[PDB]
Amino acid sequence: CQGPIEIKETFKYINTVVSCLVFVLGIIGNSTLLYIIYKNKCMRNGPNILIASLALGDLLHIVIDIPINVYKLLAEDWPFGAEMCKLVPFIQKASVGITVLSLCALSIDRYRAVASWSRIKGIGVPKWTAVEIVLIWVVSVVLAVPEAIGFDIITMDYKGSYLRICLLHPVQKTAFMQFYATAKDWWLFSFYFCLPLAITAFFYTLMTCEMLRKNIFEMLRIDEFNQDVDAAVRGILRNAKLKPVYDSLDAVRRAALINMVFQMGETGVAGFTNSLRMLQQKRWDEAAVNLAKSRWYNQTPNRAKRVITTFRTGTWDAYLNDHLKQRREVAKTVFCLVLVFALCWLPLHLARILKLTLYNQNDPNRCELLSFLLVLDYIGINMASLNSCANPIALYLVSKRFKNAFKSALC
Ligand SMILES: COc1ccccc1Oc1c(NS(=O)(=O)c2ccc(C(C)(C)C)cc2)nc(-c2ncccn2)nc1OCCO
Repeated sequence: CQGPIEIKETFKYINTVVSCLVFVLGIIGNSTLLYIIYKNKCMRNGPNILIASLALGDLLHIVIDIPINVYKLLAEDWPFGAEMCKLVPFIQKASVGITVLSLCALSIDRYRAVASWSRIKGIGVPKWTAVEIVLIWVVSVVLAVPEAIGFDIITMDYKGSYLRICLLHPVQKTAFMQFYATAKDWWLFSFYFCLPLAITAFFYTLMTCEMLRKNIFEMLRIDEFNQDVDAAVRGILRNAKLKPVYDSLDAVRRAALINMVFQMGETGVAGFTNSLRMLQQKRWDEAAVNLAKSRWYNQTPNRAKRVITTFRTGTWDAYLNDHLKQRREVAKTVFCLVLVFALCWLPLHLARILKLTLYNQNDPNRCELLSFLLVLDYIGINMASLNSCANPIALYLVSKRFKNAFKSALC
């Protein structure tokens, strides 16, 4: 049909608006972030230098994506020359590669060592951050060479005036590129989206599950033996009155229950049948006022208030220390950065795998199908561009340390 033409022409209004917003917000946000990391000495040494690298991949994504490619939506003929069309997707593919790979090395270095007092997990090597930044950019350049080598320009003579263009050549010289030509939509999706997100989520989960276990060791060392904490869990499951309420509680409340078990034993905790039933029914304020009425509070008021506060609040506010602040800070920064990425490259990566799997020219239901696919793909482009500019903002909102470091540059 001739319907989706109006969609493309109308969307030209959206892309020019987004790209210009993305450009201004992108250059300012990453520059601020970049100046912040190098002004601070602890972050210059700390693994947050990887975030300074990510700010470079984002900032470089901005200055290749917005200037060159937005120029090609306005100008119908490709006007930069032959070398440039090998260079631009090279630059853009390597740039995205930097952003994903900076995320991965960040979470791996965070799991290797949570903070300065931590012990590196395996194969400690001095000044790893410098070594890791070098490896990230090289691999990002490598993954983008297939774009650069195969990108030549083709001349077409259109229905109106003639116009030359540039895309990835279908006719290719090496069997290397002939393979890459067809399987690029997967390569772009199976790598840039899957491997970075699979690797980063895996270490983030390993790290957060380790943080929790150490916070339990931390809270028990505060109120008063790693095998003792696991034997308590093993013994809680064996006790019949504690297993059901235990399985219902979340890891935070399970810890306070574990804390209660370390004082009185299983037999002693099993007596709060009124309070245990209230915890199962999620009536937190009730049991908190009800646990205050216990003799347990009178024997040790200070410690009980914290355990009661932990049951009431569900967060370690009563157990806040140096570690628990740091563990929460790192985990929130890593989590927020991956979530920003995933939500911005899913719409685009999902556009591609949906177009390759089920698309055929024979049917006439295309113009309802095609209209749906081109629209969602154009948004995915604006999503991916938004990621390049929404990373520096994301750190301010969910990182107390970054929100203050920006405020230090403010004043
Ligand atoms: C990270 O790599 C990608 C993985 C999956 C999808 C896209 C990817 O990178 C891309 C991507 N890769 S691509 O399809 O192979 C490509 C590269 C280069 C060109 C030019 C303009 C001819 C030089 C066309 C198409 N193309 C575009 C995109 N932009 C404008 C319009 C048409 N296409 N946006 C992406 O995302 C970033 C958004 O600013």
